[PDB]
Amino acid sequence: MDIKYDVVIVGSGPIGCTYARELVGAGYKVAMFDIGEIDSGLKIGAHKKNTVEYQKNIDKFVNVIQGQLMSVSVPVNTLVVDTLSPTSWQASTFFVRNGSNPEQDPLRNLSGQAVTRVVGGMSTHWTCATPRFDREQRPLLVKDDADADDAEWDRLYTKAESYFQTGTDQFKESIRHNLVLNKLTEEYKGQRDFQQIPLAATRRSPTFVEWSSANTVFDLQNRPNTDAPEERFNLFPAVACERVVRNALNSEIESLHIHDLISGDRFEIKADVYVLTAGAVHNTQLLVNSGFGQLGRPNPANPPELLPSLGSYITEQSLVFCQTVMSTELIDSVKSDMTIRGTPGELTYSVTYTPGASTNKHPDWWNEKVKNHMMQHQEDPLPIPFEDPEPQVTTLFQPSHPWHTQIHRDAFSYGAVQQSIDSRLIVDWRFFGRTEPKEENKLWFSDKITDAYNMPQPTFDFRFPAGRTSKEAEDMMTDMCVMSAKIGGFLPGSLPQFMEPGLVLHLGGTHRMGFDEKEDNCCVNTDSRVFGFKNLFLGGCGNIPTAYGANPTLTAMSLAIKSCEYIKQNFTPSPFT
Amino acid sequence: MDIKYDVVIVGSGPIGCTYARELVGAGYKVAMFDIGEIDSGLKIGAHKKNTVEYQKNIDKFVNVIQGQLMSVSVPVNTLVVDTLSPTSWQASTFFVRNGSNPEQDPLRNLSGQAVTRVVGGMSTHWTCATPRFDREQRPLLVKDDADADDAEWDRLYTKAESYFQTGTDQFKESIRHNLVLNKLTEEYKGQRDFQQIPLAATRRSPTFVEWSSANTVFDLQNRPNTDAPEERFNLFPAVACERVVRNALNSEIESLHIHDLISGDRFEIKADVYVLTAGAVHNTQLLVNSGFGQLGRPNPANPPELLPSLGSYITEQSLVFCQTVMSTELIDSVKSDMTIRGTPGELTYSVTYTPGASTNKHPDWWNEKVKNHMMQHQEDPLPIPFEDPEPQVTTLFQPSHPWHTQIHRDAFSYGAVQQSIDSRLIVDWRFFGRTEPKEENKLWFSDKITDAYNMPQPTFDFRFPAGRTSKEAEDMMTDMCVMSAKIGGFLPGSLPQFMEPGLVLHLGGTHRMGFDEKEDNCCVNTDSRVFGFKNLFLGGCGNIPTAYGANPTLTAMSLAIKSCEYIKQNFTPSPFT
Amino acid sequence: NVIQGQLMSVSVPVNTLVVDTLSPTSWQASTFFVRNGSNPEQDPLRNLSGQA
Amino acid sequence: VDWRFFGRTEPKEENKLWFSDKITDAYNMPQPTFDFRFPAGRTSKEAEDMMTDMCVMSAKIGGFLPGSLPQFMEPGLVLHLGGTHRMGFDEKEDNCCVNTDSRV
Ligand SMILES: *Cc1cc2c(cc1C)nc1c(=O)[nH]c(=O)nc-1n2C[C@H](O)[C@H](O)[C@H](O)COP(=O)(O)OP(=O)(O)OC[C@H]1O[C@@H](n2cnc3c(N)ncnc32)[C@H](O)[C@@H]1O
Ligand SMILES: *Cc1cc2c(cc1C)nc1c(=O)[nH]c(=O)nc-1n2C[C@H](O)[C@H](O)[C@H](O)COP(=O)(O)OP(=O)(O)OC[C@H]1O[C@@H](n2cnc3c(N)ncnc32)[C@H](O)[C@@H]1O
Repeated sequence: MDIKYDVVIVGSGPIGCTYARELVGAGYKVAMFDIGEIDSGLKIGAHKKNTVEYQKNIDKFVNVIQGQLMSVSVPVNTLVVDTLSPTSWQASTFFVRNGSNPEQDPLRNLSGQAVTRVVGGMSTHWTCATPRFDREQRPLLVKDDADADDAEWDRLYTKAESYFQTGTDQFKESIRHNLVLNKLTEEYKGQRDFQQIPLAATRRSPTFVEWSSANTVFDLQNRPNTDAPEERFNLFPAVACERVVRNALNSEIESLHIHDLISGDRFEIKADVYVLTAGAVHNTQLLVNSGFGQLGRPNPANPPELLPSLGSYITEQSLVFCQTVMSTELIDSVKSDMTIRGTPGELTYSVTYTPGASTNKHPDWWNEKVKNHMMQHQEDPLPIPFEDPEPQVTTLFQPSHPWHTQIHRDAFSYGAVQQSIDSRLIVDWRFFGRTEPKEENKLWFSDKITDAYNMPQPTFDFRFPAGRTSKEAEDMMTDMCVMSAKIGGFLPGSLPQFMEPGLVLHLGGTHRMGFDEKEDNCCVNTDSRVFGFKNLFLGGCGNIPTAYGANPTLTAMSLAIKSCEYIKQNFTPSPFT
Repeated sequence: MDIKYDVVIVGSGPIGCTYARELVGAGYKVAMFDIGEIDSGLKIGAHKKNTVEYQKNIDKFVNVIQGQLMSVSVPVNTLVVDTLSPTSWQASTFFVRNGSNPEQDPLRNLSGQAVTRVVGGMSTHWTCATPRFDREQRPLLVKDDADADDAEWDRLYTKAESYFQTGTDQFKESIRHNLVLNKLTEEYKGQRDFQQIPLAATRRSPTFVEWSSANTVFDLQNRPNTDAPEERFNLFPAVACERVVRNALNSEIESLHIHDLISGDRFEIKADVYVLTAGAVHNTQLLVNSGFGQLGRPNPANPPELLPSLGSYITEQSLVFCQTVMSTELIDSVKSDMTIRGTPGELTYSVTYTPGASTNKHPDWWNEKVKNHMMQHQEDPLPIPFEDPEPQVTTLFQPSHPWHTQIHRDAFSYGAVQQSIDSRLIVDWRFFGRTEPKEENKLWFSDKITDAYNMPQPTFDFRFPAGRTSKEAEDMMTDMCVMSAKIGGFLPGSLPQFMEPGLVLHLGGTHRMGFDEKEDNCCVNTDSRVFGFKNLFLGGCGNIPTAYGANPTLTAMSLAIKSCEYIKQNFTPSPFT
Repeated sequence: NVIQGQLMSVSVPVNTLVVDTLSPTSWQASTFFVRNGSNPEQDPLRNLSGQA
Repeated sequence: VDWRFFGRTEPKEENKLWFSDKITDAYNMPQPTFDFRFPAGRTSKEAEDMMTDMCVMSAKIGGFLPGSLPQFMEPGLVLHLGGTHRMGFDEKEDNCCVNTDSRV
């Protein structure tokens, strides 16, 4: 292991991989460190649901997700257990137990917020939804020129869509998808538009979708190698990056202090450029542990020397959720073009349609699928083929409905009573609200309590702001109740509800971007460079300073691409030696 | 891809890897197929709990286990959901839904039986307990010579323990471990012996234990390689092995038919030797798909041509479980040697002991750990150090207590109310009973219903036998209640209970061993060779024909070692040319 | 049910259960205040919670 | 079959029923408050021995019904509260409130 690199990247999630793809491919000698380890098969950092076993039983994948989410801040537990035996040891107080954080006010938390420490970060389990932000959700890249701003965003998004292999066509011939899409299109004719959720994925077969991940962006293989003989890249897993060392003038980073978790050794690693892509919480922790912002409980009478906005203006989306069970009317519509003769299971049972007839309400391919299912499976009471893919429907955020929507299926933990309902009938509804950035909403770090890696313990001070955020969040729940009813009634056990704050994991604004440090209350400029520092960049959702409803990864990636362009103009790659 | 080898092995679990280690090492050209894929990191087939992240947060590992256990047979669901909206499509019958098996009687099932399809099989997540069977639980290898039989078992188990890196010392300096060990030792003085559970694991540091797996046994890297330039081995993941082809005389296997799940291609693989190590359920399924035993619901009027005992005499252990919260008496005993002056948090707080003093209850190393925890963490009300390892205690099966015992901790999902209890206080209790082999207890395969891989669907017909099995099961429950009370009272929410049948996953006897096919109602001989067939061997817990309570893997491995000795004496490795 | 309808708990400590899935528009407490006949004198770990 | 085993609790001065001077109940009376723990020593040992005895004795009749596994009940759910105004021969010597005629 060398002492000296051109570029060091902290974190191997999709944003770290965006920096790696750009900088490795432009000839820089790059090292990337991740506190977590390789565990996605031979494709390093790839999507864990791309195994044949998970494509066959998607519902088991929820356990993979839960297995790699570690709660950020867990308040001291105050549950009374008063049925212990009189011989068991019993507390006299609610003391600090089981990794809980005594700094945490349980009523001002993001209890759902969690982090993932594996190579490839959260992109080894994510849902892969990559919509663009419209103007109202999107940070400015060009001031006082809307057309140049639009064109810069379109350029960046288009490259990012390339890196993720985003597409809107992978579910085009699913009967359920089209059944839902067409009904909502009709119901909202001239009011709202519906389309497929943009998904980072490529269909390989009618029963296999290769979901994208960090690996799609950059394969994380050491270079040079055979396919890439001129490139230079080393990945170091199980390495905790602990701090960047500031020079006395606060104008440059001099090294990156690391702790090898296998060997136990500590090093100082030196590079021309330091990139932090450790996620929205862990970028902030690393910065704070390096003397940026303020350690300990916020004190507005003792302002921090550096980046006073760091860890303020934090945003997290409101999320509402329910599931539905498809209406009788919709289910009967699936077989509207069929002529049915006889009795199921008998010899003279016949299901037929006339292909191409003008009276047919469905296309030939749909009718063929339905006829074959009904004919080959006469014991089954539903017209939807067993292997029909799930719906993947959205109407994107607009000013008259300012929430993102997903009307679809992902991995779900059904209760035994719910497993009673045929899976083909079930549709998930998830509406995501935007949250106004407010100075009082903070992520801070204890000066006494430490986490499992002996770093200052993250603590939230968060409430959904009064005013627009709150009114919109409740209007959003109503909208889901109204819209979902057009498809079917709620599934018992999955009734309309707000999710635990932060369970969405779309945390933003912890190290937010803007044009001017003071005027825009921010930490990085539009090249993602830390103000004042020549050689320190941050990537990820923590850069996004706006109120957004849509899934933010694609936007973070777009910013990271722009960041790499600055880097490419301002730093010279070492010569191949 | 070659289609010709000396030895082909179906399954990459620890039993498949026992054959690979032996036969690759003896110079055979070996191929191994697994229907599952590589996903344990760069160490192929290794234990998934070996990451730093799981060493720090062990309770999250329960999710990893659940994500790779697929239920074998789920009966048709009859739960009534009668609060759907009137508009939702609603069933008139409890029709076949959601992969359920209409052949399965819900009251004669092993509902908790599940399989894992991943490289390394279940040894990627297992608890690593590897006790030997005493005579009463163990199949005979030598008839009418108890001493020779003991000597042969000792030789085999010794080699098996070396392969797994079994030890009884990895937890010797845990305070919690010794606290429990010494108390049970005292309480049962003269009546029962206690020791550490024998574990397949190597301690690397005070906070890291490297758990063994299939990888420990055999590293599963393609050979030849730098480290083994004269060996020959190829692993082929995502390949469903479907049938072995019998010759007309039923004396030899002629090929293995396989299905590549990625490409969709089918091949006939040729070998001199065919080894089936697909697990107790799937070995049986592959054999039945190949014309052994009987397909469909058992029909005694229509005897199977081959291996009529295949799928009969199946055994599964009864399992009782509770948790306890350590007694005040035991907790106070942890600090019995301490002198405490003043009160915690203050300046004059002192905790001291006298090293080597003859009136001390505890060794110096224990007193020093207690002393330092209490002095450095004066806010904490317990004398047990935060990183103190868990107990790993057993009293092994004996005639006067015919069940295996584990008094320990492994992966567990605590309810929010239980998370209220400090984890240092909690001990898990699991006692495993032996189940008599009975002809009527059967694993059979449907001739109409198929599973997720289009293979005949497994169906159980099982009840715990009346008589000794049942009486001993209830006596075991009582023994757990009596013995756990000596350590502490039950933890609310983990009260003494039988676990769902088969959730233990120690299924045996599906393709059982004996001396004589007819007289011993069995499928393989003591070399694990299928009767009548020169070149077909079965490995795994399915071979074990006895009633056993101890964890069976180490025993199955020992049988596979003996099987390899036969193969090495009867088959010649091809010339490495 | 007859029994439960005429058993009134003697001393119920202040409730500290966290409900954090209220809608943002709903009135939300800042503290665990004295609510619903709870007794702030009561140490929840030194109670007879079942006494009625 | 239901199994209920009831243990005896040593009377200890520190175990108290008292009444708030500020909080009031539904009848506007001083709010009762407990300060109670099962005493260490004999009470606690017997309680746990009692649990074990129920596990051993019940097994002779049948195994446990799932959902009604052996458990201690919430303290006081039993409603056999005693000693709040206790009898004895001598007020000071026997730490008591009424005599053997139940007279205060
Ligand atoms: C979990 C989740 C997330 C998710 C989702 C569904 C689930 C269940 N669905 C999404 C969706 O459909 N659309 C979308 O845009 N995002 C979705 N997500 C969130 C998404 O996965 C994240 O936004 C994205 O992965 C963030 O990428 P980024 O690269 O910034 O961060 P990361 O993936 O968390 O990776 C961070 C890496 O850093 C390592 N780390 C952390 N601390 C350190 C230190 N100190 N030293 C070295 N490395 C560190 C972590 O191990 C991690 O690998
Ligand atoms: C899950 C589990 C298991 C377990 C345990 C705790 C848990 C939660 N604790 C144990 C303990 O402490 N002590 C012990 O002895 N065992 C414990 N176990 C059970 C143990 O893991 C199993 O007994 C053991 O792994 C069995 O090994 P074996 O090699 O015989 O079988 P396997 O691990 O199931 O691997 C089978 C492989 O075969 C592949 N397969 C299945 N079907 C096919 C087909 N048709 N074609 C090709 N390959 C096939 C599977 O994918 C699997 O990988």
